[PDB]
Amino acid sequence: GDWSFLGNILEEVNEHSTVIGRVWLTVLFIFRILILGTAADFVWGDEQSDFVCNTQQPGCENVCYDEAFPISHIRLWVLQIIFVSTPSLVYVGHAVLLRTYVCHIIFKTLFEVGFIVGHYFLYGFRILPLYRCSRWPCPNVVDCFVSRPTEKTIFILFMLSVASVSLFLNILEMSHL
Amino acid sequence: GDWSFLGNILEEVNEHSTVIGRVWLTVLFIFRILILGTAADFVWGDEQSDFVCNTQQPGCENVCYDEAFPISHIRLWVLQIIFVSTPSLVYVGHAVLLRTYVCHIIFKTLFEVGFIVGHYFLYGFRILPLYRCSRWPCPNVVDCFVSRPTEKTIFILFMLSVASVSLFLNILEMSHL
Amino acid sequence: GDWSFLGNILEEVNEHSTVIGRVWLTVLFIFRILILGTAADFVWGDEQSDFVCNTQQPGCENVCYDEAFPISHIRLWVLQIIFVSTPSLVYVGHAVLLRTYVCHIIFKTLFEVGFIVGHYFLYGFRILPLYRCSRWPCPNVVDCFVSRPTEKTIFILFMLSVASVSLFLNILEMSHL
Amino acid sequence: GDWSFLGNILEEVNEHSTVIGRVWLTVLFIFRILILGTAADFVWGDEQSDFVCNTQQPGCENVCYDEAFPISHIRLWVLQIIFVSTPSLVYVGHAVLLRTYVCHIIFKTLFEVGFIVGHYFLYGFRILPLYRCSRWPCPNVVDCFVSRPTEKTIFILFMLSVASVSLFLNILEMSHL
Amino acid sequence: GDWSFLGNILEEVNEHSTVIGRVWLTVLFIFRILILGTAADFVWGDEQSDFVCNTQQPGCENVCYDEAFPISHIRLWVLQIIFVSTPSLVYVGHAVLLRTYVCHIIFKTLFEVGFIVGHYFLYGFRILPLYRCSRWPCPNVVDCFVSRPTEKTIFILFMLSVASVSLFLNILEMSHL
Amino acid sequence: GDWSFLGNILEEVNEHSTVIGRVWLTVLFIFRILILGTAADFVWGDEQSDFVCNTQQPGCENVCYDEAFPISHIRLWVLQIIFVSTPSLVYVGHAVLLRTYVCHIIFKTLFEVGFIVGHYFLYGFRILPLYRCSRWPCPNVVDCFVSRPTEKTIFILFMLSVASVSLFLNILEMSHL
Amino acid sequence: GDWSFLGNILEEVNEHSTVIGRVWLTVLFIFRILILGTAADFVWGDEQSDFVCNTQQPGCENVCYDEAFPISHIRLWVLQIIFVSTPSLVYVGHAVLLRTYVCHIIFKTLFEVGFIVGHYFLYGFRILPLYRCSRWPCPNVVDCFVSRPTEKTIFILFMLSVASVSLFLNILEMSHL
Amino acid sequence: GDWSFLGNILEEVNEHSTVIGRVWLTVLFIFRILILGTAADFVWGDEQSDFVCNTQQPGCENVCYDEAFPISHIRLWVLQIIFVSTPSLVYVGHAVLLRTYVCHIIFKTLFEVGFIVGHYFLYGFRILPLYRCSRWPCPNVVDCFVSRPTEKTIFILFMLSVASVSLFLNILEMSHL
Amino acid sequence: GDWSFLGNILEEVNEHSTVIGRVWLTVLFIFRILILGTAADFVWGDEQSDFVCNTQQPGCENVCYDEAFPISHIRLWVLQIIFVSTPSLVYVGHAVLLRTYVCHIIFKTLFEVGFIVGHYFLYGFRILPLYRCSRWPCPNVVDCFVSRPTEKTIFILFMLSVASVSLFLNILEMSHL
Amino acid sequence: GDWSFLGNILEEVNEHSTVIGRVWLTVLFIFRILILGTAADFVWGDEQSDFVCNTQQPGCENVCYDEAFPISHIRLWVLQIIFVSTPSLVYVGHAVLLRTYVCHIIFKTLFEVGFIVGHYFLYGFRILPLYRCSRWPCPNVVDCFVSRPTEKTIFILFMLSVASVSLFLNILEMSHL
Amino acid sequence: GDWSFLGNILEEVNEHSTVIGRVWLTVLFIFRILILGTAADFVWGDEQSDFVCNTQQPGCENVCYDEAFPISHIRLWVLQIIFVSTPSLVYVGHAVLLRTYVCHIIFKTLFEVGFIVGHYFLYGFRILPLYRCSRWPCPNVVDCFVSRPTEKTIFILFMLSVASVSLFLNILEMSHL
Repeated sequence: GDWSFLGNILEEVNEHSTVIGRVWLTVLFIFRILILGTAADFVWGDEQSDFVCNTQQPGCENVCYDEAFPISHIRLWVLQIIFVSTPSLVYVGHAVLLRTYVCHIIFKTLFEVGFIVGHYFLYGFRILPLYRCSRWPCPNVVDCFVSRPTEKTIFILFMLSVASVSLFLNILEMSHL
Repeated sequence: GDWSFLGNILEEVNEHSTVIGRVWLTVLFIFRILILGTAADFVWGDEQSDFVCNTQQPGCENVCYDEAFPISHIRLWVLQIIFVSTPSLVYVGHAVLLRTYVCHIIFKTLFEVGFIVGHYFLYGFRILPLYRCSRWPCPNVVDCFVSRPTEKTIFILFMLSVASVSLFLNILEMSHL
Repeated sequence: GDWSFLGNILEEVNEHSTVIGRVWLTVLFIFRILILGTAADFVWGDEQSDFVCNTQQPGCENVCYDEAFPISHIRLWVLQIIFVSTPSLVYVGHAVLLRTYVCHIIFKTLFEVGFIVGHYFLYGFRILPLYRCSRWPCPNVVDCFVSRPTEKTIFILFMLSVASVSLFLNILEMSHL
Repeated sequence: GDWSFLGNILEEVNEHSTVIGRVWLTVLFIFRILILGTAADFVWGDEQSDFVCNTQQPGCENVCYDEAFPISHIRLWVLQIIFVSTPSLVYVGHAVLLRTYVCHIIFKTLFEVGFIVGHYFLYGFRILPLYRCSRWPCPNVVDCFVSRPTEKTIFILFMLSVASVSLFLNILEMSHL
Repeated sequence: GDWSFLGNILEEVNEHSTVIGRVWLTVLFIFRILILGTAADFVWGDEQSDFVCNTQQPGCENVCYDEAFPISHIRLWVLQIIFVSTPSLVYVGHAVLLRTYVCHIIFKTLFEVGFIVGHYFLYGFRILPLYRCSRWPCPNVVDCFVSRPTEKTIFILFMLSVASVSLFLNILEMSHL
Repeated sequence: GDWSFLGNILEEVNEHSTVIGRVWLTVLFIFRILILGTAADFVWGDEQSDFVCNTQQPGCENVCYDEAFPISHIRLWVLQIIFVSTPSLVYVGHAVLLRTYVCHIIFKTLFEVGFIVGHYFLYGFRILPLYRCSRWPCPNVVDCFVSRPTEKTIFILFMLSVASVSLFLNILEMSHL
Repeated sequence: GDWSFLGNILEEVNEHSTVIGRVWLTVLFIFRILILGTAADFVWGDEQSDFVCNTQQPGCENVCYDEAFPISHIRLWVLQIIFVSTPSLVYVGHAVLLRTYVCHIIFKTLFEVGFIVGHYFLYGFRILPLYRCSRWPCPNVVDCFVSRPTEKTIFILFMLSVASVSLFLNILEMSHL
Repeated sequence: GDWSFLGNILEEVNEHSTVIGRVWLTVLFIFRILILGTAADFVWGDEQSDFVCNTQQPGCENVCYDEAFPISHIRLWVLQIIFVSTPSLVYVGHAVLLRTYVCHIIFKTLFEVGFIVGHYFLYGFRILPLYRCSRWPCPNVVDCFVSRPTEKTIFILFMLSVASVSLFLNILEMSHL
Repeated sequence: GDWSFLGNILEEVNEHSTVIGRVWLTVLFIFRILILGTAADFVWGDEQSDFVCNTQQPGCENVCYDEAFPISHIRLWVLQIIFVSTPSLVYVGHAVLLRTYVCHIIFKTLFEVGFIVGHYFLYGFRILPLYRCSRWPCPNVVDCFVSRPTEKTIFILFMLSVASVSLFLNILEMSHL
Repeated sequence: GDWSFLGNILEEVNEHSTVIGRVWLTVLFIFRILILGTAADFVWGDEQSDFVCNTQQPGCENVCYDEAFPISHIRLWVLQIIFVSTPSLVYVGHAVLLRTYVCHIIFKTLFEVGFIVGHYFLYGFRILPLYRCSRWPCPNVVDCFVSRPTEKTIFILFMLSVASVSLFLNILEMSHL
Repeated sequence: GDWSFLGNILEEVNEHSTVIGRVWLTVLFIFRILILGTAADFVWGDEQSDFVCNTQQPGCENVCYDEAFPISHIRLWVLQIIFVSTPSLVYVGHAVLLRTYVCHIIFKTLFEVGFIVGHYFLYGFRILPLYRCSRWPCPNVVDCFVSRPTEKTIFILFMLSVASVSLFLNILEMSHL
């Protein structure tokens, strides 16, 4: 994706970040961005094309998809990566002080916590192959099916553990400093 | 997208911009461009492919789509990002004075206001899954359906709040300076 | 698109161009190229896929498309951007004198005028959703339909106004110098 | 396309090439490569998808396509651009003498002549929308249809005139030097 | 893929890595990444589109695919390349000592062993064209078919031998140092 | 149809019927029965098969047919022929007196009047090719089409005039006797 | 139908039947048989062909039909006409005494009562256009639709009133004799 | 068809008809009825099923059929056979005098003349395979096709010559008597 | 069906048959023939048309039907009615003695017993809607479905009870005489 | 078919016909009528339904059928049976003299000769499975296929031999008498 | 079928036939005609409709059917019943002598033998569900499938045994007389 400029700015930040902070930044780039672009994008690229429902109603398919997946997991992770990354960028902008660092890491922690709990609220880290829905065009609660469920929950769990690791790094850095 | 050259020129501008102006430029790149290219493009990429209407008339589908979405939200945001960004480029061109800065920020403010109000006029920040249309080939006001409505209104609201934030930054910078 | 090398050469030209000429070059890159690649390409990318005609004849669709759109608007704009840009490149090649500058700007003006009038001749800046055609495989003047007509005429008008602005810049620079 | 490395090497050649030779190199990059990648690729990208023939035989379509277009025009132009460009690369390799220059330009001239005459032999610079073919699976000389014929012959003619211009440049440079 | 930044960091590591370690890093980039992106991606890009099963049930296809391929081989290799590469990045981060080197190479060895044995557990390096499955929507153990089985097992075997070579390099480096 | 037994009984009645009554009985057999069986049956035999509506909803077609034609015209005429014929059969049963004859002819007159006015109430002797309906599965008042409308209204008018002739015969016989 | 022989035997019975009994026999032949063969047969002849359900499951349609209509109304009326008619045939067989007549008419009465109440039990004289069913292949209680519902309930009501009339005739004959 | 009773009555008439009148009655039964039922019915039985039009509009087919064939030729001949036959039946009814015979034959002559001229008015004894129609749902005068045109015009001509023969017989009988 | 001649011969037999034998003959005609022709024929007339199986294999449907129903129940009943009826015809042929009567009734009894037990062997008086079959073209024991199962088992049971009644009549006549 | 009345009249003729003439009449009824109705009708009943041509043009099928079979063989035989039979009917009409008999048999002979030679002219007693046709909607002489060719030529040959036998009988009767 | 007249003539023959000959005539009517019309006709009525072959070639189906079944078994039995019955009709014609009887029975015997052996030659009393054919449009010996194979071979065997019984009757009558 169009990640060159952000990568440039964050690589500039890597000079001023703490050693643990460098580890966190590398966790971000190596895992969240690389996996999201390289692997996840191809997984979810056929999220709606292969979402075949049972009824031959015309509109039930995309409506029931929308209900099942209000926002796609990739989108939520793009927003999450950006939101969690942004405090670091704000801090370098100030640098280009310690209280600012504490505030920015706390923001990262709180936003990433908000994202893992919101994601759990929408889907509890376990896509199921089946979704029975009852939107208006869909008659009598038709059962619709999902594409690559297992692989999608694998990446969900993976990225959730990555976010938990980022939280561990941030709070341990906090208590440390 | 083909954003390398623009990014280069605006990064050159970042030297001369005010600190708040740097914050605004970063808001632009980090959120509007990155989200528009990375996330929104994949969302709207199946905007017409999955716009299934109910009638089996041949031409009703694309006509009713066109009526529903005269111009796609992504396109409007590409034009908006470019138009709002352009005054900054004009200012650096002059630099490569204070009155010029005031004029350019006022232009940014007014254009971005024009875009949020025009966008609201076309669609009031809430895509609905259903659109009943009555174009000529479409007989007897057939009801047609939209793809990923919820996710699209989420990005609409998101980018609308981002534009409101850009307006806050610009007017606070104005009153400040 | 494969615009890096051209951008490099024209950015080299930006050193020797006049201040108004720099404004023109920026108008070119910021609007014509960026919009053509970023926005227009996705618009016209489903120009033939979604061009559904009414008859169930096998060959009427693509023939009637070809008659309706002899050359796609994007193609004409790629050729126009290249042709209008080329005199500047010729001038830098000479630089790497005033009469040469006058000749090159006149060429730009005349070619861009030729393109706006040719484009108007083919389509008068207003795509209509309907096109009745009478090619040989198409029997009895079947009515065929177009994809995203409104959005396409919006970009047509937009780029036409951009070309008119480029003409204003070039002739005002001429009278100026 | 993957033209960065070639562009680098030829840009290195541009230092040692004659002024007319620089004009030729720019003609190459600005027109043949940029148009082939930016415009032609999207034109021919639906060359077989939209090649609908009349019979409901299973295999007639792709066979008759293959007969009609033994090799695609884009492919022939990729090979032509590479073959005609290669002598210049050979010359810089020697540089990194006058007789070598004469031999290389003669090679360019002869190869480009060979390509325009071969292309004319296969198709005489005028794609027609119809192609009646009589391959084995196709029964009783079915008439098949082509996608975007007019636009394709426009680019054919365009690139043919570009090749004629390259021949003019090369032979005038020859007689000159 | 989005491998530029990782490549930059690992190329920086290549200065501090041992000569055998440089050989290992080159094995990684030249074979695993280049093949995974350049060749494998196009192979598996039609993994579900062309996975045609026999029944005309609506949902059996994607469910049975998911059972057959819980996670795609490409995804597992992206995760494997990243996981095995990460210890090197951790080591350079420390550098930017010998015990650290030993720990990192042991981690690489153990993770890559874990990946080859896990991959064997899921699929024993031999995709078969047929997969009979008995998920709920699939009635009476329908036999479903796979796309490009032979080519996929060829790349599986290839990359498995590459991983075995990486293990040889790592353990020989270990015993050596 | 299974009209042999009824014909036998009515032919037995023809001995006792009045001369005008014989004319009426012959009008019945020659026109109403013969046309209903021989001609009308083949007309209405494709009444629902060829009732193609516009929407691709599954159930709209037969529902909208049912609304349009609650009972088929043939059925109503079978019931009408039987009901109007029955008084004659009752009279022969009594024969096998004058007051009975008067009562039976009055019954015939009143029932046939009831049938022509009821038929007019349902459809006013003019089937139109189009019927817009708004039943529940049919969305947004889809327009559905009818098979052989003109021929059906021709037979409707024909049989209506035949019933009017039967009324003329019955009342003139009444006033006569 | 194959009603000639039965009609012959019952016509032979008409000599020995009571005058009211002749009226009943004529009610039978004129209405139940003639309508069942002439009119009803064409109505129910497309009972399953046009029974379109909503789901695209393969087997839901005919299963749900079977549940909705365990036995077709025509079949039940063929069995009813035969069963109610049979006592008369038994009586003529004895003739070819008064107690026998009483027993046979009582049998007719009781069987016809049994048929009207059984028919009401299966369907309460009112076919509805919709039938939601939940058989095994039908998933999530799909709603299926019926052909010519209104006309079918009209004939149901008609024949039910005819059976009530036959009961009136039989019991009044009983009390009379 | 249900021609037994009519045949019985006309066979009864054959006793009282003149010798030439017997020849006419036999012409009627042997040719018009036998051919209409035995041969023509199977010809026109697929008149609408195989009436395939070119457009993929839903309703154009049956509408354009209706316009092309307002009433089917068989129907017109059933009505014609009945109308022309009826005067004979009226005459036997009177018999069961010479002036009556003259009036009835004149009626036969005039009605049959009316039918041949009306039939010519609708279709001039020459069905063509093609019928371009322009009803409302049919867009842009689509060309529709007819089933068994040649065979249908053969029977049309045949029966027209038979009617001309009946006219010859009737008028020669007239002048004779 | 073509039952007139057989009915004639058996009606001739009815003169010589015993009173109980007349009752049996009437049971035959009134129930087995009339129901088989009038009702059952329409039931089984869509036995294969609506036998939809689940797989999209081409040949599985009719093969699995054939396995499920080796011979249709109607056919078996036509053969049974003929075989059981034939001894009576043989006896009249002899008449046109008592030992012959005993032999013929015993034959009727034994054949009808053979038919009820054979029918039970093939299908145990209970058609189920589902039939899983494993013929060669059918892959992996696909489950296929049957049309009107309930109604078919109702007629099966009905006719089985009728055959049991015929056996009761025959053996009671035997013991009687 | 509706052959009862004709059969009655010809059976009446059988009294007055010569012994050889009775043999001819029986040849007619036993073979031509019985086979035409009983066997041929079911053969040709799917003459157009199963006439599948190769092109996916809409109208080529029925047009090419019409060209291939201008009039169906059954129709020609119905007309032939009627025309050849009619002279006998004319003769009985005269009877109800010897010169009349000679004239009628000569007419039979000449008409039947005309029919066998006309039939040969249209099709030379050998239907082939393939018919390449070049009507207007059919493009480039598509090859179309016929249903049950072998069986149809078997009946053609059969009936041709029957007509030759009728000619033998008629001319031998002539020379005899 | 149209068997009334033949039945009349053969019933007239039954007076003059020998007692064993009456048994043979009854075997004919009761079994061959009744089964052929009543049962077999419905079996073979879907002989080509449900003959689904595997290839998606357009013409392979009906061609391969024709090869598999040159003439349908029903047709062969109609011809056989007529041919074997005809000698009896010839004999009554003579009656209306003993040597004639012997000649006619010998003809019956020889023709029926010819038919059973010809039928065996075409198909050896065992329809198989599969028929691999290699006609021209059918490519690479595709395997096609047959409808109701088992039931068809059951009737084949049945009627073959009936013909063997007719042969037994005829030759035993011969030796007897």
